[PDB]
Amino acid sequence: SDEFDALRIKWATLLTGGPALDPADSDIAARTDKLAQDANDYWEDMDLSSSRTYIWYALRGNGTSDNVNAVYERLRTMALAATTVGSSLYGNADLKEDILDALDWLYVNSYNSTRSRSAYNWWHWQLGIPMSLNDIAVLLYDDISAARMATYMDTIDYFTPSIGLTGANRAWQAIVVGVRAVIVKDAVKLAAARNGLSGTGIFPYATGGDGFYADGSFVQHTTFAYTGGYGSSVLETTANLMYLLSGSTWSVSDPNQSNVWQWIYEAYRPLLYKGAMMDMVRGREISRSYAQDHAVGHGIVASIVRLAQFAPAPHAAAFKQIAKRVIQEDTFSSFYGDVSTDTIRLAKAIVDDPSIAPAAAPNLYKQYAAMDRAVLQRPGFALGLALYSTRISSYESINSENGRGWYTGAGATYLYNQDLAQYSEDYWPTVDAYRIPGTTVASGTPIASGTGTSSWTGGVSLAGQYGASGMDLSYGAYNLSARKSWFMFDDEIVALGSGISSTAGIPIETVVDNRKLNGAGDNAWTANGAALSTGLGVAQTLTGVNWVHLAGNTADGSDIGYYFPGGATLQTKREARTGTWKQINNAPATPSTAVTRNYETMWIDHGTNPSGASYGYVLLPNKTSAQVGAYAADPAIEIVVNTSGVQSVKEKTLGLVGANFWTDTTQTADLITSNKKASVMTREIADERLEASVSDPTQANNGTIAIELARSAEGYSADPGITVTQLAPTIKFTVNVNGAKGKSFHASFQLG
Repeated sequence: SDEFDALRIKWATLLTGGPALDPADSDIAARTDKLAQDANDYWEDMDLSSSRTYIWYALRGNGTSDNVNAVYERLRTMALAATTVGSSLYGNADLKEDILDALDWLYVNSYNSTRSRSAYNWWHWQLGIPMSLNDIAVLLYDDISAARMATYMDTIDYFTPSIGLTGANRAWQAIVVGVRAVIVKDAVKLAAARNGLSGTGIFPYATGGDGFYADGSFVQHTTFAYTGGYGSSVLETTANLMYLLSGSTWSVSDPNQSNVWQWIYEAYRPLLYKGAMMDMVRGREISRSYAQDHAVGHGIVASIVRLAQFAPAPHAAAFKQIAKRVIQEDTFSSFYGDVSTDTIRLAKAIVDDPSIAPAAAPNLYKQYAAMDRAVLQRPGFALGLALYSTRISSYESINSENGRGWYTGAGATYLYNQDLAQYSEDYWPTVDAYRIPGTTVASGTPIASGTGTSSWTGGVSLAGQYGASGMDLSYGAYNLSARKSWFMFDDEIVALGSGISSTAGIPIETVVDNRKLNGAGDNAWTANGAALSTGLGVAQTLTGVNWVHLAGNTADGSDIGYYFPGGATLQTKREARTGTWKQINNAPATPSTAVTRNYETMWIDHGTNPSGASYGYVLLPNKTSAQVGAYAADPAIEIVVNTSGVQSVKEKTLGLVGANFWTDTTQTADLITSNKKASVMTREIADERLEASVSDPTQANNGTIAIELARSAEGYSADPGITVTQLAPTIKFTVNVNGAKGKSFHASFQLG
């Protein structure tokens, strides 16, 4: 036995759970049960005749990369069923041989070096297939002759001999070259796989393009927020590869590997809510039925569990605590139900260890300036905000996926509460894609996939506790512009809209919300203290509305209140919507089954061709009908301004004042004066201190932002980049935002 052999066995256990798998474990047993079932099902449908022209009639098409890739995945599952302790097919020599015969047939008639490396779809030929093939080779290594292995490994080397791509693609390349290097025992290729992780979009922080950013963002495909899609893939692969190499001659030594720990704390943690990975960072993947938010979240936790196996202190311990929290938090879907057999073994060990306490839940406001995203995490809820700009695209739709993703990143608000299933259970193929919560659009009209012409997108963070975001709207597909802002407080999210103008000749609307209701669609709801009808198929306008309360799908923790300063007229409808995943993901393997879900949808009609139209509402998570009325009796927020020049909100109780300045002209909002485009938030503690945070959301000001605060200070301290020129009678300072990339600068002033 050599070191390569030890690595192959290490990878093998990562795929099978190892020889120590406990058949007595309820979840493990079920996993090995399905595995054998799915294996027998496929094995049962195989054409074993030597005169065969396909392995599975359903997947015939030696040239259709999609079908071929699916054939190898099936063979991988069958190989797993024949090598996982506890499986009723474990050690089945007849199965093992039928798998190897299929591989030889695929080699001769489909996957070999006679094909173009860049033939559609390149991803299948260079990555997808090789990843499945390497696993089969490791699992059935001992039953593979030198002649057979050559045809398998030579082919993979032809398609992917090296690593030179970015992010997930680069990591995928690394794992392909790496596992093969272990199989054929090539120290040079294995060294190269390890080095691949030090490249673009992986360990080193990116300041542009694909990769992880210092502020926690992750981008893939140049301009798309992807922490939860391609981001999940890069984490999974990076984690698996690092674990494999750890402690060996090729163990990762690059010092930047410590960045991986930060990805967990800053890139993934803030975007997870009780097991769900927010859809706003999953790109076109929201259109995949097998990857709804909780299933993706489980995958993220699986990687964290993987890292906990080799990461150094105190990260390994923190990782275990995070995983334990999320596993206990997710009462929607069992974590063990959709992760590898080995993950189950490793996870249970963490959950069953009493010395490991679940980590605390995140509580903060975070601005992901690099990917036009923002998030608020609090006890009982989380709010995700998705924007786009000249830097980040509206939405991605390629390979026939996410066809209706139009407004998923156009000032879209996502509220997470005790109704963990809100965005799962076929939300995406049924929700009205033209009415994404929080957005302003031309009724029933789509927009194009691409970056916008406006740079003002982003926001400010006040010591990571509170914050405000804004997006300068101006669609390219049709005429519509507006200033949209969001102010995040403790349990109030205020949305303001101004300067809403259009010459499109299409009715303009702003979606207050659009929530999936219970199976009967009879969720109780109230307006101004009066109960509203709960029947499905009913449309109704609510005029002079001061507030609305909508009971959630859970007895407690999922109610939502809506307050309208100055009153409003709401257009609403409660209906059952049918659809299929095939409609938003035209892939043949996509389930065509029809599904029906119920929704309560509310929006404000701005009319056709508005000019300077506006809106203002307050989202009130987890308040009962009585509490919403109470709030309306003495609202805690006050709109300071809502013009096209400045939008500001004040929260008296907390002493908070947020203000988004849209032009490069001197303007004032309450105590705040700014000479340029900026996002600002101050917190005042009567006669004690005045805190202030400022950012240049445009990421294009190469000079400064001149701020003045209407208070007299005694002293101060400030982040470098801020220069104070006056404390009394008023506060004056400039913020050097040159190359700041949307970050927030903080200062604290001592008051007299």
